[PDB]
Amino acid sequence: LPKGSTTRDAVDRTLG
Amino acid sequence: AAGQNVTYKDYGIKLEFEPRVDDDNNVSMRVLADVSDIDPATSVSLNGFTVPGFITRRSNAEINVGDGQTMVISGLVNPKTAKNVSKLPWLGDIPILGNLFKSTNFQSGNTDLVILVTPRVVSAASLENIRQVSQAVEMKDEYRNTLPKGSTTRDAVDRTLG
Amino acid sequence: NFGIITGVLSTINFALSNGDAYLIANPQLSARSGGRTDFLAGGQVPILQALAAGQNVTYKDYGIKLEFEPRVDDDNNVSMRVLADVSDIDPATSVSL
Amino acid sequence: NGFTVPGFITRRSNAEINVGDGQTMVISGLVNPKTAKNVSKLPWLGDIPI
Amino acid sequence: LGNLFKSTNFQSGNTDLVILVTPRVVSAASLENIRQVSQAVEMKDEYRNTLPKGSTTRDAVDRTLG
Amino acid sequence: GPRNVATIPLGQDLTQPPVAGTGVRVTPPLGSLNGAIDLANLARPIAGTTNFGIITGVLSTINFALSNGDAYLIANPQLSARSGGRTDFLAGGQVPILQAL
Amino acid sequence: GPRNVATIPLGQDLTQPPVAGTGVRVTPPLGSLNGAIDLANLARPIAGTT
Repeated sequence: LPKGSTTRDAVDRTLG
Repeated sequence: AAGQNVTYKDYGIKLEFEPRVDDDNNVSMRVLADVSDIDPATSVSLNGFTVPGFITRRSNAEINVGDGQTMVISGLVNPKTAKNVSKLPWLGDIPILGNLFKSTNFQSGNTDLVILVTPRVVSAASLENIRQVSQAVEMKDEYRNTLPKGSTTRDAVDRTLG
Repeated sequence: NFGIITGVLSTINFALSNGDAYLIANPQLSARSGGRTDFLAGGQVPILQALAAGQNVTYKDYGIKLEFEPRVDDDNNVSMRVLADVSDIDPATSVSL
Repeated sequence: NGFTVPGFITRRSNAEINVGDGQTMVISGLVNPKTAKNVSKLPWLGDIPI
Repeated sequence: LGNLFKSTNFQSGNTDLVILVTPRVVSAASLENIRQVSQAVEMKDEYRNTLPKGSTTRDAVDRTLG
Repeated sequence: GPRNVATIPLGQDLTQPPVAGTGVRVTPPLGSLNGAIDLANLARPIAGTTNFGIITGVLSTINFALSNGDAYLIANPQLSARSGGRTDFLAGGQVPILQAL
Repeated sequence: GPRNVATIPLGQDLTQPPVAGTGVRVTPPLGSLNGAIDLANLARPIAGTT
């Protein structure tokens, strides 16, 4: 995913 | 059987609440929260009796907490992505120029959702009730100010919330 | 034979709409302790509702509806169950059969 | 088909009460104002006064 | 200038709702009952004043709420 | 471009004059432009390559409606009954309804 | 504007006179104006715009 994508930020919030 | 009766289905915002209170104002409760809307994408036509589909967010939880505490009962993060490519065997891999011999389909999205509740032991003089009462007063005043001074509908508004 | 034939089309939109709606309902009832009072201010519409098959005709209430079941103590504390319903006919979700 | 089925406008009250001899009691009342407004306009010309 | 090559669809709204009740132990002489009784008197007077003096419907109105 | 040639259909008499034929020629399908670009009357060896323009207009309707409505009613029924008894009263009508199991 | 040219339909006799043809020409669809603006009788190279 692109660095600035909003979908990338959602992925980073999973599997905490 | 068969292959008539007519039934009605609720939709929108729905709440059910069954509390129980202790001597320390601990609250044991079951709460149902449902938010649903009519979805045109999944609605069928039958003959002329259109049957709708729905988009729903539902939570039915049994919990217990202290007085005035906020508890989350449901949450969700859901990213999804799909990509499909069709290309010519060798020309489709040429940098930049290969887009003349290749077609791409891309989809991406995410959904975020939080559902949280807060119980409180109150009276009629409690702050939670007073704020809602004052909200109704402002609603009545806002209605009154959009009507002409001599209107008969304005006089009816003045007779409410006595 | 080598060539191309293609073109584009377009549509212009400048729509703009606003909407407001207000309503207040103020029904009032009276009942005795241990009794019950029901109130309806509205109408009735016919509905087809029969056992099995795929006939009977039933009527459905709509409008403003109140039900009240009070109970009173020696200090004039009131324990009650109250039902309040405000409903209107919606043309958007009506079917034709 | 040809069997017209009518609709109704109804005002109904079913109450259990008790009072003294010759007293007048109100068992139901209602005040109900309603208003709705819808506007369609062109983007900029629709806001010119008058 | 990009609005010549782009189309936008926008929707927004809000709904507000409050439901509240007030119980009171009353009699037939209580203020809550008296106000509704006086409201009915004004309703009858308003009906009477929209009719012609010699109308037969006016005489029927005068015979109600005795 | 395509070629325009004279041809004689199979099964035709050998004395009839020839008709208009062609070499390899493509009439491409227009997906969303179907019906917008004319292909029946288009000379194939294309003379005139561009068409740029616009055709549009607006319509309107005038409204000056205005209505009012009032309605009054009083019903004053009176009954008599003995203590412990019951009395029913109806002043109206009856309409037929289809209601079967 | 579009071009007006003479053309001979395929399969026609070679002695018949030619008919009226065109170059690239667009007849756009009218969404809500359909039936209000006449397109059948409109000269394409547009003379008279308003």
